[PDB]
Amino acid sequence: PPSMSITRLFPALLECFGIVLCGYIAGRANVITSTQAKGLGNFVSRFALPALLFKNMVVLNFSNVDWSFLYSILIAKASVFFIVCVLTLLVASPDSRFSKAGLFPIFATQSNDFALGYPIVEALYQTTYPEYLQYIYLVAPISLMMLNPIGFIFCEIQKWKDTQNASQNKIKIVGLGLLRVLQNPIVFMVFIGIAFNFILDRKVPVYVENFLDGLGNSFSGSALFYLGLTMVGKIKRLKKSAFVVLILLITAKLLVLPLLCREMVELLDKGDSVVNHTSLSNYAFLYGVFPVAPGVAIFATQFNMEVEIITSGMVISTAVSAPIMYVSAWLLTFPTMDPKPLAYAIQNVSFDISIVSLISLIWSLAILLLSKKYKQLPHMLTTNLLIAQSIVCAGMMIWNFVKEKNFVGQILVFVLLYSSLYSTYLWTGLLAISLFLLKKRERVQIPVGIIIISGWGIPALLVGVLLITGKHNGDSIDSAFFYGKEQMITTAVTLFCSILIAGISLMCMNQQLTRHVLLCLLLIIGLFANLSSCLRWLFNQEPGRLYVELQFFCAVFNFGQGFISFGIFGLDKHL
Amino acid sequence: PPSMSITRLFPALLECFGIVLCGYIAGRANVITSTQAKGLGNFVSRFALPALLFKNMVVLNFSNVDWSFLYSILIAKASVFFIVCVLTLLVASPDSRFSKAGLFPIFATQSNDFALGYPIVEALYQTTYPEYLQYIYLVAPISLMMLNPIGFIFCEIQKWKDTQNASQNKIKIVGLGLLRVLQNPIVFMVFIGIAFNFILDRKVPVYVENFLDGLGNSFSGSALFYLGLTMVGKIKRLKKSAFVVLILLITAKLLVLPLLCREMVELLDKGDSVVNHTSLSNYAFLYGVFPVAPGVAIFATQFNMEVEIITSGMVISTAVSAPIMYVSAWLLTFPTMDPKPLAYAIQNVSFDISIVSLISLIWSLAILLLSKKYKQLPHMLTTNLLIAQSIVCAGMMIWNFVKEKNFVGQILVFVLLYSSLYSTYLWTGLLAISLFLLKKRERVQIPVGIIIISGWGIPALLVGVLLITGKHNGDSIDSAFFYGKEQMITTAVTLFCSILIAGISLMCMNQQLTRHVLLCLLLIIGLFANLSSCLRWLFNQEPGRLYVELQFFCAVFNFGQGFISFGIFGLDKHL
Ligand SMILES: CC(C)CCC[C@@H](C)[C@H]1CC[C@H]2[C@@H]3CC=C4C[C@@H](OC(=O)CCC(=O)O)CC[C@]4(C)[C@H]3CC[C@]12C
Ligand SMILES: CC(C)CCC[C@@H](C)[C@H]1CC[C@H]2[C@@H]3CC=C4C[C@@H](OC(=O)CCC(=O)O)CC[C@]4(C)[C@H]3CC[C@]12C
Ligand SMILES: CC(C)CCC[C@@H](C)[C@H]1CC[C@H]2[C@@H]3CC=C4C[C@@H](OC(=O)CCC(=O)O)CC[C@]4(C)[C@H]3CC[C@]12C
Ligand SMILES: CC(C)CCC[C@@H](C)[C@H]1CC[C@H]2[C@@H]3CC=C4C[C@@H](OC(=O)CCC(=O)O)CC[C@]4(C)[C@H]3CC[C@]12C
Repeated sequence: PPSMSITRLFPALLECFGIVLCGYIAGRANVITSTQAKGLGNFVSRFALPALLFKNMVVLNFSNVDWSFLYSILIAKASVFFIVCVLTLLVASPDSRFSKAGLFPIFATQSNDFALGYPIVEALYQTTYPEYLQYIYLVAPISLMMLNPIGFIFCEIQKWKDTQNASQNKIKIVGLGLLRVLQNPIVFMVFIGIAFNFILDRKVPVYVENFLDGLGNSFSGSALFYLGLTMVGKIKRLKKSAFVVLILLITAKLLVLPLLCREMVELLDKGDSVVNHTSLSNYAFLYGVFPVAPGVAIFATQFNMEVEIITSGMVISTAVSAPIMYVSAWLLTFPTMDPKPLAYAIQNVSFDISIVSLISLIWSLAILLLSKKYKQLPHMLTTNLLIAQSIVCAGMMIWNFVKEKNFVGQILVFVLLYSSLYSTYLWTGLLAISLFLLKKRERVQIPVGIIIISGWGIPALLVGVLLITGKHNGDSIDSAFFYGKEQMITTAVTLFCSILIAGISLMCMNQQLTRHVLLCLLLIIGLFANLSSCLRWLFNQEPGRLYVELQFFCAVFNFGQGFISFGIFGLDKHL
Repeated sequence: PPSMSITRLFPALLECFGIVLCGYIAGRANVITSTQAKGLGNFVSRFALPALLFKNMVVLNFSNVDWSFLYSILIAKASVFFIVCVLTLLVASPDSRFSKAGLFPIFATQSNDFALGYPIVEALYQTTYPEYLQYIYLVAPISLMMLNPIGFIFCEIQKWKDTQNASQNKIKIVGLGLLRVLQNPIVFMVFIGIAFNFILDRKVPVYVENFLDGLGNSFSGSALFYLGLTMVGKIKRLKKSAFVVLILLITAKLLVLPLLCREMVELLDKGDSVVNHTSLSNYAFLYGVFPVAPGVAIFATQFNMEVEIITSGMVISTAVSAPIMYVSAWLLTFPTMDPKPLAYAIQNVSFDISIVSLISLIWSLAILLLSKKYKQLPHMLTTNLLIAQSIVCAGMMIWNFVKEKNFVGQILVFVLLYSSLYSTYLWTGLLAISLFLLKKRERVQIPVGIIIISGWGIPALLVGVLLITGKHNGDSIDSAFFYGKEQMITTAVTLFCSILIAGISLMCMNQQLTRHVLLCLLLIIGLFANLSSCLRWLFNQEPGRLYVELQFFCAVFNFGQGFISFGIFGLDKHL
C-alpha cells in the first residue's frame, strides 16, 4: 500500500515553512514589531490553539486509539528527556546545571506538534491513515503533562539553591512546577476537552462546532506566522561552548528522538499487522523530526533561563527540521515503490526542489545584483556561485522535460546541468579560497579573471572529459547516472577537490565576511554529505535500492543548495 | 427549492460574532493591548486577507459570473454613496463637510464582506447555490475601486481647501486618491489575482495552493478576532448631533442599502429564472446588511477624520448587523416553507436563541450576584429583570420539548413561560420607574417589596386571567398563540402598560445609572417592536403567513432580550 501520500509533503512543507518565512520577512521588515507580535501570539496560544485542542479532544474516539503507539512515543520522549537531563546534570557546572537540566530536556523533546506537526501529518496521512492525526492531540499534551513539570521543577530547584536554602519545602517546588504546567492552555484545554468528550458523547454541539472551527482553523497559519515573527533576531553570536551544546540539542531533537521513537514503536507496539506496523513506525520517526516548540523559547525568555541556546536552537531546529522531514519521509516511503515509479518520483522531487530553489535563487541573485554588492570581492564570487546554482536548478527543470525525449537535447542539457553542478562545487572551493586570500593576503591581489575562468572552465573541462571517456548510460532516467559509474567518479573527484580546497582555505583563514564564511561552511557540509553519499554509491557492488536512495541524497543537495544561498543572501538584512 | 440552508445561519452567526466577542473580551481584559492588537491586524490585513483574495481570484470562473447581479449590487452601493454623499454635502457645516462627505458615504457602503460576509454567505448558500460565494470577492474589491477613491478625493479636497488654496492641481488630488486606493491590499491583490487567473488558466499551482490555503483559512477567525479587539473603547460618549448622524448612517448601511440592493437586482438583472431571481434578490438583501468594514475605522483613526462617529458607528453597525442578518434571512426564507414545517422552524429558532440567551444570562446573573451589586437600587431591579429573562429562556427550552406532548405540562410550562415573559415587560417598566425615583425622588424611599411584588405578581395575575377568560388553542404549536387572540391581546396590553410606564419614567427622568438607562431604552425599543408586531397581528383579519412572521418578530425579542442584558451587564467592565 502507498502508506504516505508523499507527493503531498513538499506542498505541505512549502505551506508551513512559507508561512514561517512570511512571518520572518514581516518581522525583519518591521511590518510587525516585536511588541505587536505578542498580539498574534496571544491570539494563537490563548484563543486559536485552545479551541483547536478542545475541538479535536471532544471529537476523539478514545477506543479507536493505539495506546501502545502513544506509550512508545511518550517513552521515547521520556527517555530522551532522561538522557539529556542526566547528561546535562553530569556535564554542566554547579552554578547553572538545574536551569540547563530544566530546559535542555524540554528542548530535546517538546516538538512543535500543533503548528508544524499537524499540517505535515495531515498531508502525509489524512488519506492513507486518517487516524494518525489523533495522536498529535494525544502525544503532544500528554508529553507536556509528563515532562514540562519535571523541567519546571529543575528550574525552581535552581532558584531554591541560588537563594542559598539547604532545601525549600519539596511540596511547594513540585506543586508550583505542576501548577505552572496545568496553567498552560495546552494541558487544561485537553483536560476540559477530555471531560466534554465524555459529557457530550463526542457530539460537538452545532452551535459550538462552527465557533471552534473558526478559532481552530485560524491556528495553523497564525501560529506558523507567529513562529516566523519570533525567529527575528534570535540567532545571537554564540561561543563555541554554546554552539556545540546547540548542535548536540538539535541532534537530540531531530536525530536521536526520531530514531528512539521508531525503535520504541517497534519494541513496544507489537500487536498489529506488518503493513500497519511499518507505517506506524515510519510515522513515529517523522513525529520525532518536528522542530522544538516555540513554548520553550517563550518560557526561556520569560524565566530568563538559557535564552541564547534555547531561542537560537528553536530557530535552527525549525529550519533544519524542514529538510530532515523531507529527506526522512522520502527515505521511509522508498521501500514501498517499485524501481521505475521510484525513479520518476525522485526526478519529480528534483523538479519540485529545483522549481522553488530557482525562484529563491532568482530573488537572491536579483538582490545581490541590485544592491550592487556583486562588484566587490567576495560578493562577485558568491554571485557566480548563485549563477551556477541557478543554471543547476533551471537545468533540472529542463532535464525533467527532456529526460527520455531525445539524445541531442539530453546531451546539451546534461552538459548544462552537470557543468553548472560541478561549477557549484568548485565555486564553494574558490569562494572559500577568496575568503582566505581576503582575510590573510590583503596585500596580494586576487586574480578575478583566473578565478572566474577556473570556476566555469574547470567544470566544463570535467564535463567534456566525461562525454569523451564515458559510455552513454541512456537506459537511465536519472541525470545523476546518465554517464554511469564514471559520472559518479567525476562527481566524487570534483567534490573531493572542492572539499580539499574549501577545508584547506577555511582552516588557513581561521589561522559580509561572516555570511560568506557561513555559506562556505554550510555548502562544505553539503558537499561532504554528497561526497560520502557518492563514495558509498561507488563502493556498493551488491545491487539494491540503496543506489536510488543515495542518488536522492545527492539530488537534494544538488538542487536544494539554492536554499542555503537564499537563506544567507536572499534574506540578508543588509540588502 | 430550499434556496438558503437557513438552519446553518445561527451557528454561523455564533461563530462569527462569538469570535468577535472573544476578541472584545480579550481586549477589554487586556489579554491583548491595543499596541499588541496591531500585530494581529497587520497579519490579517497584509498576509491572511491578500492570500485569501489571490486564492479566490485565481480560482474564479469569470464566464460563470452573473454580471448583472454584480452591476446591480455595485449600482446599489454607488447610489447609497451618491445619496449619503450629496446629503452630507448639503446638511453639514463648511468647515468639515468634505471630510464628512468623504467618509460617511464610504461608511454607508463598505460592508465587512470578507470577515463577516463570507462565512455567513457560505453558511446560507454553499450547498444550495455555491456560486453566490464568488460575488463577495467580486463586489467588495470593485466597490472599493469605485467608491473608496471618491471618498479619499473628498478628504484631499478638505486638506487642499483648509490650507487656503483657491484650488490645487486636480490631477494630484485625483491621483493621490486613486494611488491610496490602489495601495489597499484588497485592490492590488485582486488585480494581481485576476492577472494570474488568466496566466494560470485558473489552476493554482500545487506548490502555492496549500500556502494560500494556510494563509487564507487563517483570515476568517483572525479578522473577526481583530475586529473584536478594535471595538474596545470605541463607543465614545457622543453628543446628540453625533448620535443622530450615527443612527442615520447605520440606517443607510443596514436598512436602505439592503433595500436598494434587492430593488436594483430586481430592476437590473431581468435575465433569469424565477427561483434563481428570487434567491438572488434575497442574497442581494443579505449582502447589504453586512456591517461597516473595519478599514473605514482604520482610515478614520489614522487620518484623524470623523473618528468618533465612524469608529463608534462601525462597532454599533457590527453588533446591530447580527440580529438584522438573522431576522432578514429568516423573513426572506419564510416564503419557501409550508406552514407546518415553518411553525416547527420558528420554534427551533426560538429554542436556539433561548439556549444561547440563557447561557449569556446565567453569566450575566452570576456576574451581578458575585459582584454583590445586586443589593443596590437600581441593581436589584435589573437582577429581577435578568431572572425573568432567564425563566423565559428556560421556559422556551422546556416548551420546545413539551410543545405537543401533554396538556398538564403544557399548561404549567405556558404559565411559567408567559408569566416570566410578561414579567420581563413589566420589569422594563418598573426598572425605568426606579431610575426616575432614584434620580429625581432621592428623599423618597423606593418600595422594594411593592416593586418586586408588582414585577412578579402582576404578570402571574395576567397569566391567571388569561387561563380563566380564554380557551386552550391546543391546535397551535406556538407558545405565542397557545391561548389564541386573547393571549396576543394580553401580551399587547402588557406591552402597552410597560411602554407607557417606561416612556413616562425615562421622560420624567430626563426632566451604574447610564448602563441601566441604556438597558431600559434598548428594551423599550424592542418592546415597541413587539407591541407594533402584536397590534399588527391583532388588526390583520385576512389570513396569511404574516401571522407567523409577526410571531417570529415577537419571539426574537422575547427570547433574544437576554443578549441586551448580556451586552450591558455581562460585559460591564466595572464587574
Ligand atoms: C530543500 C528541501 C529538502 C525542503 C524544503 C526546505 C524549505 C522548507 C527551507 C528552504 C529555505 C528555508 C528558509 C531559509 C532562511 C530562513 C531564515 C532563517 O533566519 C534565521 O535563522 C535567523 C534568525 C534571526 O533573524 O536571528 C530562519 C529560517 C528560514 C525562514 C528557512 C525556513 C525553511 C526553508 C523555507
Ligand atoms: C540543500 C537544502 C536541503 C538546504 C535547505 C536549507 C537548510 C539547510 C536550512 C537549515 C539551517 C538553515 C540556516 C540556519 C541559520 C541561519 C543564519 C541566518 O543568519 C543570521 O542569523 C545572521 C544574522 C542576521 O542575519 O541578522 C541566515 C540563514 C541561515 C544560514 C539558515 C538558512 C537555511 C538553512 C541553511
Ligand atoms: C439572537 C439573534 C437575533 C442573533 C444575534 C446573536 C449574536 C450574534 C449577538 C447577540 C449578542 C451580541 C453581542 C453583545 C455584546 C457585544 C459587546 C459590544 O461592545 C461594544 O459595542 C462596546 C465597545 C467599547 O468597548 O467601546 C460589541 C458587540 C457584541 C460583541 C455583540 C455582537 C453580536 C452578538 C454576539
Ligand atoms: C435583541 C436581540 C435579538 C439582539 C441582541 C443584540 C443587539 C440588540 C445589539 C445591537 C446594539 C448593541 C449595543 C450597542 C451599544 C452598546 C453600548 C456599549 O457601551 C460601552 O461599551 C460603553 C461603556 C463601557 O462599557 O466602557 C455596551 C454594549 C451595547 C449595549 C451593545 C450590546 C449589543 C446590542 C444591544
